[PDB]
Amino acid sequence: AQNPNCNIMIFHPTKEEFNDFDKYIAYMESQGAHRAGLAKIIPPKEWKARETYDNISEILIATPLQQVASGRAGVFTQYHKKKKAMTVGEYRHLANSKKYQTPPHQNFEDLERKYWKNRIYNSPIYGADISGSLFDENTKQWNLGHLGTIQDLLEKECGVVIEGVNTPYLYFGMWKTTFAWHTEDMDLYSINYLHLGEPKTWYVVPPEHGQRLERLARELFPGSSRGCGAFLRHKVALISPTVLKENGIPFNRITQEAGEFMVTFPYGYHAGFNHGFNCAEAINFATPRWIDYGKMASQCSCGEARVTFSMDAFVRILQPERYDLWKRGQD
Ligand SMILES: O=C(O)CNC(=O)C(=O)O
Ligand SMILES: [Mg+2]
Ligand code: NI
Ligand SMILES: [Zn+2]
Repeated sequence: AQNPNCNIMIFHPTKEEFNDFDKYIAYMESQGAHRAGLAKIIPPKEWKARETYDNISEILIATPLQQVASGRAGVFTQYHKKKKAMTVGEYRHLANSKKYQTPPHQNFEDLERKYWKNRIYNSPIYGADISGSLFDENTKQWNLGHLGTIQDLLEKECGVVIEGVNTPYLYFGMWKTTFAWHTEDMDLYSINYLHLGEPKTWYVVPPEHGQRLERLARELFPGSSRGCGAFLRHKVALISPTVLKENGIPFNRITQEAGEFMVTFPYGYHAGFNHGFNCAEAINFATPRWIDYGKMASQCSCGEARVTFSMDAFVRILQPERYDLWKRGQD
């Protein structure tokens, strides 16, 4: 078995290897990358996502989210308070302000220590989940707006034609902005490209051990667990690496820098934080190996998780027994 310790692997494809996305994902899996839940892909030196980032300031963040924390430093939830719209240029200035800017630090490890010590005492503002793309249309390799769609994958594997679309999302981050512990909708893959700015630190649990994280989370968030049998689908709970180590939960961590891709694999729980002003682009995707994970994915039916139009078909076809209850949660 390849990668039996479930380490995060880093890949350096050549320009030739970067042509066929599906093939390269399958190669990474052949080397055991999926066992970690997360992989880094450094693009060939010839490649670029677009020519410059000099003209992005007029993109609108229609609903910036202030991430307010409750709990203790290592075990907390966050809720998202909606703020007034602002442009990317206004958000960048905000991120760089004395109130929100990254503090002085020695290295990534010192910054990680400061994040876990101090996150809860601040409420950073995140521009998340903005439909759109920063890939130049002429970028033909690993262009996250030109991937094969999950609807087409389901149709190719299973023969059923379904409605729905699959488009990318932009994320504009600042120091301390936080992504809570989650797997993807329907335990899909994700791919994330850090277009510009400061790094993003990731934490991940191997898919084969995801239920260990879920059992810890039910212990640590006992009211939330009683409210919903899949509350991590709400994407609000944080647990620090120190707490994970104290409870024996297997995980790994890595820092993504600008110009790098990360892939999350089916049922790989992940969480993380931004180091400073940045912009990432991410999308879900599927492969043949996902289908079995999609069929087994947990679902939130309490009403909190509320998701895209396109998840309807996935539930309906892959999980027909769960469909009625899940749809009630959506309505
Ligand atoms: O970058 C973020 O805030 C969150 N991204 C992801 O969870 C991802 O790409 O799957
Ligand atoms: Mg612009
Ligand atoms: Ni994710
Ligand atoms: Zn729920």
